[PDB]
Amino acid sequence: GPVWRKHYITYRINNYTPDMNREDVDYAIRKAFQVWSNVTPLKFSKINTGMADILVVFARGAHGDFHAFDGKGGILAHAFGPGSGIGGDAHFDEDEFWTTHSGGTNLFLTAVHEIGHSLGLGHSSDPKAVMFPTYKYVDINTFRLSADDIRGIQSLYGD
Ligand SMILES: CCOc1ccc(-c2ccc(C(=O)C[C@H](CCN3C(=O)c4ccccc4C3=O)C(=O)O)cc2)cc1
Ligand SMILES: [Ca+2]
Ligand SMILES: [Ca+2]
Ligand SMILES: [Ca+2]
Ligand SMILES: [Zn+2]
Ligand SMILES: [Zn+2]
Repeated sequence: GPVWRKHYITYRINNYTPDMNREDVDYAIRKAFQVWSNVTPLKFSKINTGMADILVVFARGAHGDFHAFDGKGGILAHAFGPGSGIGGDAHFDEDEFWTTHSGGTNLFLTAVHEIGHSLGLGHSSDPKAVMFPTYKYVDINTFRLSADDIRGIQSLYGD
């Protein structure tokens, strides 16, 4: 339902999981945003200080937003749809072991999914869609949004 009422969107990574190298975390997030900017008019800018539309945070259990994480497994992360304050923010359960590839929960793939929510997309029934409600691992270098994912994000932002 909610949508960002602009095309220039900013994000900021509040903290970094010790699971990965700082650079790998920044890259995974940057790449996830580009997945969406590539098929819409949306342009994402990363800020290292100041307010951002989308705040990326790694945390375990209760972290202040009333939706406490649940330990290893189960919910891996969560995000809030477009809106002020908490709206748009993407949180990742530190109790998961974040990885660049298959050695655990893939940050890149998870981020693409969560940012979809940050942009206003809900869950699809299409098993091929990244917005499908259940996590799935695939070779990150050959990852591609499904036609359903594209249709959904373009009906919201065009292009
Ligand atoms: C080719 C790769 O395909 C993939 C497809 C799906 C996923 C994937 C990644 C993470 C998760 C989760 O951690 C579960 C998490 C649950 C909470 N959660 C939300 O934040 C949310 C926002 C908007 C609508 C519904 C929900 C919702 O149920 C949630 O649904 O965000 C679930 C699925 C990862 C990769
Ligand atoms: Ca969890
Ligand atoms: Ca926000
Ligand atoms: Ca961790
Ligand atoms: Zn949270
Ligand atoms: Zn989801």
